[PDB]
Amino acid sequence: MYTMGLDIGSTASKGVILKNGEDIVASETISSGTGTTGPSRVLEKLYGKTGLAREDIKKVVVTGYGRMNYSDADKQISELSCHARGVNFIIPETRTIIDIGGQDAKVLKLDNNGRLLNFLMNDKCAAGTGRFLDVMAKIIEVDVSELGSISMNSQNEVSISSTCTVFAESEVISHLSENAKIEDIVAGIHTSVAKRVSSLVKRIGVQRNVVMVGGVARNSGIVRAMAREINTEIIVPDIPQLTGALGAALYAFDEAKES
Amino acid sequence: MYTMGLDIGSTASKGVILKNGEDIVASETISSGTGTTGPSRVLEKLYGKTGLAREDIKKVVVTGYGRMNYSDADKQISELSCHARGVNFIIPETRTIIDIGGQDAKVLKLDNNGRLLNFLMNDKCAAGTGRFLDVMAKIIEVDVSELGSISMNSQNEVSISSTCTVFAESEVISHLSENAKIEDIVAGIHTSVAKRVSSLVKRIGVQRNVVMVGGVARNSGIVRAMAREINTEIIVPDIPQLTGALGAALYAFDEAKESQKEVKNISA
Ligand SMILES: Nc1ncnc2c1ncn2[C@@H]1O[C@H](COP(=O)(O)OP(=O)(O)NP(=O)(O)O)[C@@H](O)[C@H]1O
Ligand SMILES: Nc1ncnc2c1ncn2[C@@H]1O[C@H](COP(=O)(O)OP(=O)(O)NP(=O)(O)O)[C@@H](O)[C@H]1O
Ligand code: SF4
Ligand SMILES: [Mg+2]
Ligand SMILES: [Mg+2]
Ligand code: NA
Ligand code: NA
Ligand code: NA
Repeated sequence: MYTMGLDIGSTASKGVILKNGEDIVASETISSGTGTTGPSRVLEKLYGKTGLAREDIKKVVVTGYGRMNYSDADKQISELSCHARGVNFIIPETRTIIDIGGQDAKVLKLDNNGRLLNFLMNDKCAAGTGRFLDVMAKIIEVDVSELGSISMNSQNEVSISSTCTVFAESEVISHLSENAKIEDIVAGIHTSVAKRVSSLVKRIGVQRNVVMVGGVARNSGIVRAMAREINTEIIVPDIPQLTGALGAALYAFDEAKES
Repeated sequence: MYTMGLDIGSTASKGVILKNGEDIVASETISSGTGTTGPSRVLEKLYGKTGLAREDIKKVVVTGYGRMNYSDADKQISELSCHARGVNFIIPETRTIIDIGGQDAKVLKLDNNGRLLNFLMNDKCAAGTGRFLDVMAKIIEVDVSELGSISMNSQNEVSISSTCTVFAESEVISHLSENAKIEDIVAGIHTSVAKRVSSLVKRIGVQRNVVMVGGVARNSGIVRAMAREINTEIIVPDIPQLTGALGAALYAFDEAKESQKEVKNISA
């Protein structure tokens, strides 16, 4: 039996085909979100990768910012619910989930059943989201996928004074003009993001286990900086960007059984 | 006697030479601010215009973000004080001053003596400042100096949902690709700034007369949107970007008069 989960976010589309509600047999991420062909391309690839087709998929659930714009799913479900479900599937005793995506940062507090108890989100400021990193990566002319590894080489982190993405961009341009080492600039960029999200997490009250998800959690430098700022161990799935899609796939499995 | 005021902000350098504390005989704005050659260029132009030299200026006061980086002044004075002094010299009965500059927006409430009663500033965020406008002007490919006139033609302003400069830029890009009328895009951009600064004004409590200063006050579209959002008439000086430098020049005059009053001049 197979179900599918689709998470169409501001920035990327993620898909998972789940086997018997327990085994991920295919996952795919396309860095095109709401308002693009990203969803279609994710599907194409999940199908090519598995050999399956739409007919073989008993239930599909879509989540994320673009979920109501998608008309080919059995249910459209909140990404708060889907990320919580996906994380709880992988990591026991999760009480705090930090989802840093392309346009917002979400912090979920869960009870002992995995149900939402409290929630705080920054969705109004590009700083402390993936958008900040995307902007900086473009200026430094490296892929966001390299920022973690680059920051590892830092021995003399540059401080970024500005908390605003726009003002920070100017600072980074100025550091680049002063021939600051790219690894130190990037380390400072990671610290800026971690300070802004950490403030968010501290307002809700850290409770272990603390789990980071979202595409930004693929950046090892951000995760390290975050664990430093919140002074708590952070657990990151090997598939942090796909937890919403996985959670959708699990709700899809619930639907398929109910049928 | 002549005195000089320099206002070295984040974005532009402004200078005024004032004669006998009453007549502006020269002014100059260069769109390079702190950390640049802006200040030296301002000086060159004031001196060129007037045919004066440093030795002819009795007192110099510097203000603005860059004031402490400047070492050739007699005093370095707060830009809150300098804008208030400059505005009060030009516009009687002023009680609210809105200074929208290149990196922050300041709202000053003054008492009946021109002294600061209350103050709010948005300073950490590019939105609601000249930076926001400079960013948008670049994207829509018009000069910031044309925004005011363009916006006059708007009849159905576009919506900008985002309050963040970065997210708003993406909306403006989308509007341009959707072929929305430029004047309606510009009106929406103005409304974004005005909503953000008007929230500060409303928090402090609007009190007439309300005066707008700073380089952004040269944008008539921002002035109109602000007056709309605060539901109050706004007065703009003829030289809104220069009120800080004027205030500095007036404090410089005060210094000069203080020096004169501490001696006696005896002749027969
Ligand atoms: N390989 C990578 N390494 C590090 N960071 C990455 C990588 N790929 C993407 N990112 C970051 O991940 C972000 C997108 O994460 P993602 O969780 O897919 O956002 P989204 O769900 O589309 N947006 P939202 O609506 O905010 O949830 C981008 O903005 C990048 O900064
Ligand atoms: N001719 C013009 N028409 C409309 N707007 C203008 C014009 N010239 C400059 N501006 C705006 O005015 C700005 C700078 O204003 P100004 O008050 O000189 O800032 P500043 O004092 O250097 N910075 P701050 O440190 O924040 O006070 C730019 O960011 C522009 O948006
Ligand atoms: S601080 Fe900068 S990044 Fe944050 S909302 Fe303001 S303009 Fe956007
Ligand atoms: Mg997401
Ligand atoms: Mg100023
Ligand atoms: Na992943
Ligand atoms: Na200017
Ligand atoms: Na002016």
